[PDB]
Amino acid sequence: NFPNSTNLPRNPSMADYEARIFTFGTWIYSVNKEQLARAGFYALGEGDKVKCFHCGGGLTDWKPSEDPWEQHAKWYPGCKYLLEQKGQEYINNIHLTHSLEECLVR
Ligand SMILES: C[C@@H]1CN(CC(=O)N2CCc3cnc(Cl)cc32)CC[NH2+]1
Ligand SMILES: [Zn+2]
Repeated sequence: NFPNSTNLPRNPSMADYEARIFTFGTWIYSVNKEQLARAGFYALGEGDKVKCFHCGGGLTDWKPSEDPWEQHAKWYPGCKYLLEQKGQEYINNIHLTHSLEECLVR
């Protein structure tokens, strides 16, 4: 499914932080639910799988070192919610650092 790159959220029912919070329930996982919700994510009830309310972008297998905002940027760089909240300069930073993380191991 293609990532939503318009200024209009794919899932408007999940546009409020509070609405997103409710989707998690008791959350055992490596990453903080509040932090996820702040980064636009709501839980699907399929392990730790989350989707952004805006771009629709899905992410799973959250490691303790993985930051919701950085991951959002890494995998869904066209997301307009991300651009609004963080700005393009943060977005470019994250891409630069992840691209440079690759050439440092490769
Ligand atoms: C949090 C981090 C996410 N990472 C990538 C990931 O989960 N991706 C890459 C694109 C994609 C599409 N659809 C789903 Cl469901 C997941 C996903 C894996 C390690 N943990
Ligand atoms: Zn998004």
